[PDB]
Amino acid sequence: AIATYNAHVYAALNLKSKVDTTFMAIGKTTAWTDETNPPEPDPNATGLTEVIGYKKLKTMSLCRPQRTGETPTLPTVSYGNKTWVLVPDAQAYTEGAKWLYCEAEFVGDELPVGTYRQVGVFTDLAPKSGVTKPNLLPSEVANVGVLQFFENKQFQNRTPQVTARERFVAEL
Amino acid sequence: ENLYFQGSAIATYNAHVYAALNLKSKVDTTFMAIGKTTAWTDETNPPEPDPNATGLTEVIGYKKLKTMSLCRPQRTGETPTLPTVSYGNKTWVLVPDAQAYTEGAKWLYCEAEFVGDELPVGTYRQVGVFTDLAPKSGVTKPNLLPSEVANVGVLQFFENKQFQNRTPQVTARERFVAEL
Ligand SMILES: [Cl-]
Repeated sequence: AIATYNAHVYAALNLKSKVDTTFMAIGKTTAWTDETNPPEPDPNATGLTEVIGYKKLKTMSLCRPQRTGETPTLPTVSYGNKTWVLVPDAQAYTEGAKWLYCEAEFVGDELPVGTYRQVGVFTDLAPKSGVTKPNLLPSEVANVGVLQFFENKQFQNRTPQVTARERFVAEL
Repeated sequence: ENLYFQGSAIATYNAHVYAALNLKSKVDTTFMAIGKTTAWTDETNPPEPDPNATGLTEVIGYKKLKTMSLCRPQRTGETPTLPTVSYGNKTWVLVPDAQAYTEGAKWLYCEAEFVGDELPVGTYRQVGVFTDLAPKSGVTKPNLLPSEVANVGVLQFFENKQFQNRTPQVTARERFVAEL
C-alpha cells in the first residue's frame, strides 16, 4: 500500500489536466444541527447535500506550503495564517506539489441566492449540450462528474449584491 | 459587498477510486521492476520503504504487467462472485473498471511474470510499479534491461521484502496490492 510522494503529485497533476471540465459547487441550504459547529465532511459523499449550482473555476493550480525561511519567487496565496506557493505543472515533482489550489467566485444571482454551508470541486462535469456559460443550475448539468473534495462550514448568505469568493487547498 | 473564505477540504473516497482508475488507464505503459541484488543490513528484517524514492536501488530490469486490475479487500461475510487474489495476509476481490465506484475499489492489483533469463538472473529484494515508462525508440518487447529504457516514467509504489532467487529455469510470479 506504500505509495510514493510522486504518486500523490501524479494524482494532483491528473486533476489539473481536467481543468476544462472542473467545477466548484455550493450547497446545503438547510441548517446544520448546530449552526456554530458544522459536522466533519464524510468522505463517502458522492455529491453535495442540497446542491444550489455549479461554477467553473477562476484558478486551479498545483501548490505546496511555503518553508519557514523561504522567500518565494513563485506566486503565493495567503489562506488565513498559512502561505502556499503556487507551482506550474513543469516543476510539479521538483517542488513536490502534492496539493491542489482551487478558486471560484459566486457573483450575485448567477446561481440561486440564499444560505449555503457546503463547497465542493467536481471534475468531468457534463454541461447539457448547447451550454458554454460558467454558471450552471443542477437542471443544466447532464452528469455532475466526480466530487473530488468538499468542505462543511458555517452558513454564508448570498444576495444579488453579494460576491462570494471561495478558495480551498486540498492534499492528494 | 464581497465575501472571502480560505479552507481545508478533505478528499472523498471516490477521489481515491478516480486516482486508481487513472493508473489503470496507463496499462499500455505500466511496468513492474525488480531490484536490490545486494543483501539488506538484516536479511530477515527488510527496512521500511522510503516514499521519497524515485526508482529502485540496484534495478535489475523492467517487465510489462501480466495483469492490472482495480480491487478491494473481501468482506468478513462475503462469498465473492468475482475473482479473488492473495496479498499481505488478506484476500482481494478483483473489480472491473465499470464497478469501481459501486464496489469502492480504491486499491490497485498488479501482477508480472519474471520468466527465467528474460532479465538478469539472481537474487532480488525490491518490487516496484512504474507508469509512463519510455522504451528506447519504437521497441515493443515486455522485458527491458535498464540500459533499454529511455525514461523510467513514474515510480508509483514499491516494496522492500526478503530475497527471492531467480534462475533460467525459474518463473517468478510477483503480485502486489497498493492502496490509493
Ligand atoms: Cl467553518
